[PDB]
Amino acid sequence: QKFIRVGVTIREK
Repeated sequence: QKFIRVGVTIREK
């Protein structure tokens, strides 16, 4: 937002 999920997730945000 990139959601992507890696349960957990990671974003540059």
